Amino acid sequence: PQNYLFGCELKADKDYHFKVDNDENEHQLSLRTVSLGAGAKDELHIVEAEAMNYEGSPIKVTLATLKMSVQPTVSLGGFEITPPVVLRLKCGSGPVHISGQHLVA
Amino acid sequence: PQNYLFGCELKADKDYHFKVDNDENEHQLSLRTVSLGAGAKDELHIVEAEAMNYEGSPIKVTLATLKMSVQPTVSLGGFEITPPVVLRLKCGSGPVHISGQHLVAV
Amino acid sequence: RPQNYLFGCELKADKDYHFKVDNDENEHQLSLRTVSLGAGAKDELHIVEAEAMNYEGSPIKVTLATLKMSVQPTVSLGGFEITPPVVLRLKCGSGPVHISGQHLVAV
Amino acid sequence: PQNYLFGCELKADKDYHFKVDNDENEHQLSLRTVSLGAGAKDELHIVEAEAMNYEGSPIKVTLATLKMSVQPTVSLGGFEITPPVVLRLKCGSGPVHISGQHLVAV
Amino acid sequence: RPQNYLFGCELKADKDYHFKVDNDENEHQLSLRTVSLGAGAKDELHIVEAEAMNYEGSPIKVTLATLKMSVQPTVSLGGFEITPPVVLRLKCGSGPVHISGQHLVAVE
Ligand SMILES: [Co+2]
Ligand SMILES: [Co+2]
Ligand SMILES: [Co+2]
Ligand SMILES: [Co+2]
Ligand SMILES: [Co+2]
Repeated sequence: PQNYLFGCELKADKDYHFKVDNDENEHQLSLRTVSLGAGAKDELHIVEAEAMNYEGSPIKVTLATLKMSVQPTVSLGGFEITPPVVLRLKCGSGPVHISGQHLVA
Repeated sequence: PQNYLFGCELKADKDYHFKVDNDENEHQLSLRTVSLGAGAKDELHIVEAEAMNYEGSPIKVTLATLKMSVQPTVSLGGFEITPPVVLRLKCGSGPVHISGQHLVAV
Repeated sequence: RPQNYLFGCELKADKDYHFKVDNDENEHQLSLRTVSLGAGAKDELHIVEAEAMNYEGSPIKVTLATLKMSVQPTVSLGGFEITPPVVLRLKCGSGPVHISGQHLVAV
Repeated sequence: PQNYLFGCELKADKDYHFKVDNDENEHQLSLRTVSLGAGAKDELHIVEAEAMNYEGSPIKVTLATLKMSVQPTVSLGGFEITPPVVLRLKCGSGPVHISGQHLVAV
Repeated sequence: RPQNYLFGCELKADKDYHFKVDNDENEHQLSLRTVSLGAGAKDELHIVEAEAMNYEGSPIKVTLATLKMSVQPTVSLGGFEITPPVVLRLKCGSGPVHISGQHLVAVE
């Protein structure tokens, strides 16, 4: 597939909606790293993703639990998710950075 | 191969059974991360998966050992398991979250 | 796609694990995923080794992971495939140490 | 596809440009690890990559947050990016090292 | 699918590792999996580097991992493939540091 860089920043009041325009193209979001930004203090941060499960209902899943003094970056190794996907902070002020690839076949 | 989002929550008194209707061989659970929940205490948490070995018997294996002050998240990198699978906390009260993909072959 | 079965074992000082497959027409691989310390392990260094054949036709020993409860209780290997036979053991530390992975069989 | 080793060192005010090559081959940069170098201090380091998004515009993303006393190395597992790519330290003085593979389809 | 053999080496301030082959280098890949501090390693910074050919055809040195016993004694590289010849060495620290991985061989 074609491969484009993806990223976003999450905050307590800022989520991210990944949606792709309808067309003759199949899209995947492949998540790589979740990293705490400066401004996360030392509070617990939990990042969640919401998208469709196999049985056709939205589910919310926890991608990572981070804390600056313990584990500031988690590497997901290319966690692919079919859009639409919402990414949000379940707790923590943020910022939390997300990186990955937007794959198009 | 279609790809759907998967996750579950585990607690001391709550496991998770991943099962599929008919063609178990066309389905794979691909585990990504095991994460401690908000509200988990700082005790040792150990997560276990139970599924079939080649010899045809269920076996119990340890997926991850976590502790809030040391390692609150473990990334498994797409550990595929053929259903049925049971996921449970062997140790700790949780909540512990698991995320991954439910992959379906065509 | 190969068939995929679950694999795991527990290691202790003086308790290793021999993974071997019976003869057949198929190709087998052991794909190692995680190494994790178990409850009650001493908070000391644990070193896990794997033994299997090298390219030159001799069994060799390699270190898969170094773990310690208060620092790094789990290491994820990401699917380290090894052709059987494989012997897994603790080179040091009390254990218990758990290993998980997949037994892949291509027909 | 041919496989070549790639690496760079980043510092404050010292970034890296992985440039479109002057050939008609297909190229990918696949990032493997980001690691703090000797002499890096214990401040937060944030490493960023800039490259083209799906819509055609350049974007800046965070690859890793590192701190010597907590997490001196992050493994990305083969994060492929299409050139051109700029790698830089957003925060921290470094040195920070990046390693990976230059993949070429000829 | 390539033949898949086990690979490992030990590094020390004392000792590096040269991975080389006598036949066609392009049929071989070293796929690195883990870098781990050994028993006997102290708590100083350890930095492991690899040296191998870049696209332009000259040798380049890269850092594979930075380890410290009290912080991060093992780094998993997830199958970092390199074409021989390759040299692995400690740039910093006295070790021992162990490396494990796969030696992959293309079948003609
Ligand atoms: Co919203
Ligand atoms: Co049950
Ligand atoms: Co034995
Ligand atoms: Co510049
Ligand atoms: Co030498």
